[PDB]
Amino acid sequence: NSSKVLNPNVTLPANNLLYDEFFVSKESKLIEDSRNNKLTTTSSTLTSDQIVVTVPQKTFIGGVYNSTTLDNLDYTPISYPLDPITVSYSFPSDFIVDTIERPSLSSMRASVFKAMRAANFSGEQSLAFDYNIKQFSYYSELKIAFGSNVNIGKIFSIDISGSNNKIKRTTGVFAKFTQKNFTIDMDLPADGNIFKNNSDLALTNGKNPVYISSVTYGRLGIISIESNASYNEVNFALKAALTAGIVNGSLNIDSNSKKILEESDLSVYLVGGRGTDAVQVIKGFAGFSNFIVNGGQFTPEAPGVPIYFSASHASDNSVYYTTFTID
Ligand SMILES: [Ca+2]
Ligand code: NA
Repeated sequence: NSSKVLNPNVTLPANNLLYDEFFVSKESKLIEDSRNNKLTTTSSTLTSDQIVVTVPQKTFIGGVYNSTTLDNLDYTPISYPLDPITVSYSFPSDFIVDTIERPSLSSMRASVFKAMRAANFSGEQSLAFDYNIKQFSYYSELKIAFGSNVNIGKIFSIDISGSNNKIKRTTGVFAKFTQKNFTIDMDLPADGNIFKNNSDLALTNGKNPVYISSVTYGRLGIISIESNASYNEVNFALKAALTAGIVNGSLNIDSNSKKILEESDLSVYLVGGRGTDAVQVIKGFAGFSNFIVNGGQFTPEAPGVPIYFSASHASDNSVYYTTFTID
């Protein structure tokens, strides 16, 4: 009859939307190999189809939400029954397929455990973090790292309304850094309509339904640094932390870089920290260091958590995205 999609366009007060620098780890490269074997990206316009997890209990493959309710963390569900889904797990060294009869958080967890147990693993996990680094001046620019128009002030419990959106120190740097275990991808619906009773699609008119069609597991951080050191000094120090050796539980970072980060105003949004399924926001280098140091091997019992996801429109199965623009 007709397919309507709503894909947000968000203007940011940045001069550039693309990361200044980035590093891709072997494991993340190999996962994409497995995905492929089996977008506008300019400084002034950037399409984002990856959304960092903000509501862990609702972020499971096959979940269906009103797309206009994601940015404020409401995630209003659309609860009509779904057809069973077919999902593929792309690992660094394997590709595993499963069927989930009734998409739910518990069903995803059970499927993940089964896939982790079945998967072939080759060589040793390197534990290197991927990282993506960008200078910033306004806290709203961190929406880039989250991949969507989230409320940065509420996530980080900071007042950035009005003139407080601007950093107070000389230099601002943020980064997104990840250790990826695997990516789950949902097959397109067999009959073109995710709903078990296809006529329920028409009942979702006006509810802007999107379904979670890809979920990546691992651990993730988004760090914000405000410092009176220079961009090059902060950026070097940040990379030194992210790439430092870990010896008997100690981050073997050079002393000057540690001092820069300790002296800075440093917050990290963490998904997949040890012990918790919740997201955490920490302040200070010590908590950042602890997260890096304890980022260990993935196992079936400790597979990480959902760290980011993609969604698709139920009307036509196209990918849901945010377009970021400058000015
Ligand atoms: Ca159907
Ligand atoms: Na390094």
